[PDB]
Amino acid sequence: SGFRKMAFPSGKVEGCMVQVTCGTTTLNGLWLDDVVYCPRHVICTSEDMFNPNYEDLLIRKSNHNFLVQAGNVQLRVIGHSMQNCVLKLKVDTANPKTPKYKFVRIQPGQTFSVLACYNGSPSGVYQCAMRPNFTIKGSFLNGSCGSVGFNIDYDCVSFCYMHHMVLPTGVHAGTDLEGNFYGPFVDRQTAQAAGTDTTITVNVLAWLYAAVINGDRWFLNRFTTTLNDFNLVAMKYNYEPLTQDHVDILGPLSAQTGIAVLDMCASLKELLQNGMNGRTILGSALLEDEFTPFDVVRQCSGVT
Amino acid sequence: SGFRKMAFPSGKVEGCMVQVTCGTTTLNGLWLDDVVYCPRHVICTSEDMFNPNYEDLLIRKSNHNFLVQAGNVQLRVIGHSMQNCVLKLKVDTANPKTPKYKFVRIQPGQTFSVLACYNGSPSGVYQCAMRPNFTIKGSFLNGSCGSVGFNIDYDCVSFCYMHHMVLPTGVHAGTDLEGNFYGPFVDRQTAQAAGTDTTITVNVLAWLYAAVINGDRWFLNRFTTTLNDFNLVAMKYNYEPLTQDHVDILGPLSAQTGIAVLDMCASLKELLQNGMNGRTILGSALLEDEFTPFDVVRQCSGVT
Repeated sequence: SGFRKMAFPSGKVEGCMVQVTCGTTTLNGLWLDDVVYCPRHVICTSEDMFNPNYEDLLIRKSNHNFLVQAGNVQLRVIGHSMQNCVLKLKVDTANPKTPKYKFVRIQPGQTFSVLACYNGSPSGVYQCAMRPNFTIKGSFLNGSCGSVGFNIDYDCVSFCYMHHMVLPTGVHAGTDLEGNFYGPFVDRQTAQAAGTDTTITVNVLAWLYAAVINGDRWFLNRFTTTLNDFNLVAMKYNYEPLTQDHVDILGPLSAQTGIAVLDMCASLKELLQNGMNGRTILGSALLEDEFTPFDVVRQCSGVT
Repeated sequence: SGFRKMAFPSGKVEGCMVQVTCGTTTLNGLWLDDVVYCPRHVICTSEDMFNPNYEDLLIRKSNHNFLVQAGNVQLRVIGHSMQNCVLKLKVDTANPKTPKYKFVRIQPGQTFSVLACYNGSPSGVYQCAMRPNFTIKGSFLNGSCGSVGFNIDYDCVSFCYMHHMVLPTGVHAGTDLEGNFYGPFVDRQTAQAAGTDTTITVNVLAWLYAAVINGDRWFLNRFTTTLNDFNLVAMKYNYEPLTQDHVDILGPLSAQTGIAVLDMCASLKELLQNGMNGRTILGSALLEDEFTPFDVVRQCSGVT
């Protein structure tokens, strides 16, 4: 019973967070095997961030200029490289706590847990979605850079996100663990705009199915709709177009509730055109889009 | 920047979750030092749960009837006792992962993180408040009993909650780690009602201060109010009365924003009487009350 925005257990990732310090700048790094991953702008000052030539800045650095600290164990650096927007510091000590892990580049609309950190130490954990416009709505302060987002599948930690920048807009931008930014963003303090965000339609439908599973049915209607007629309504409300793949992905939920996807879409149509009329769905007065169909299945079936 | 409902890092608690199995029933237990804590109704069948005589049921059990499994390490039971509504199973192996920990009984309105589990394995983590009526709005399935709620202060895990029951109402009830229920609830499948819930007024004000810190100011007004006149409005809207202790607790936030508490209370008065008029505050269309003044300070200052 009940439905909550739920993060993955963060233990496996806590054992991997280290404090990285080049010069005056200190941010978080991710220590896996004998390599430490961190934002490359750790080698920058606030003055350099206006327009840094990263190659020229890194060439002034040597292994001994990088101070990695895992709690109390000071790691020794024996190699350094720049992969895209991340630094790869080779160290002498392999992390004894290295989990089974993968690096993955998620797609917009997918979710992941963020372990927010400061000075290599964990502060908290929260779930978030990669927005269609490749931003995330997180909670990051100065020095939280290097905090990572991840999913856990049984035994394996799939790292998918590393935090780099807070935009003037207040939204957050970052890279995969290969250092390739999500979205058009760059790691410098220049004027950067995110672009039009849209609502993740497939996730809203998943969350409506979640609401039915938990007893909230007041939005279920007799009407139905066509995938092409719904998308005419969605586009009006800046909802991402619903594809047939999305419909197929909702199949498991449609079967568990005996509600056809297109019947659920018709209910959403009504909600978009007329609103909630003061009611709530799963304790929310807005349509929630940070739950994937898999997030709903996971939480509604007790995946371990 | 940004404000999220944030759970504590759950690593320290993951290392403590074990699978407890008496007879057919299996639920989660908490393994600290050489003792395992779990709901006493693990010794019950669904038939016994109607009206169990727990003393008589436990007296039919011996140490060898309790199957504790920590991942793959099967612990040997060498003692068993009933403290209030929890069982204390003495085992031969001390948990090598036992953190510095305390048991605490929280007060209504305080928050804590829940590590939801199934079969002794962690599923996810989420933050929640002890409602004024001593329920919690969580996410629990069959077998999630024994999942625990906790806070972390620097090095110490303060365990404050263990999940026992899902009420017919859909809300969740549980005990402290001494086995004393929060609220009037009992561990049997009888008719139980939670009683009138109210909104945690001090938390809403904290969250309004959070909104100011993050750029949302559209609700700040010129008016002020009296503590006694505000509570006349609060009582009408089933908001808990605001005491002077609450005002003092908000002092740190009032200082960081230059907004007097009673000026913030006047803004809330307006929000309660006129609503949000379609606007949002920190991405929510309802007034949020699961953030304590300390939760806001923690997340707005990057506590590690």
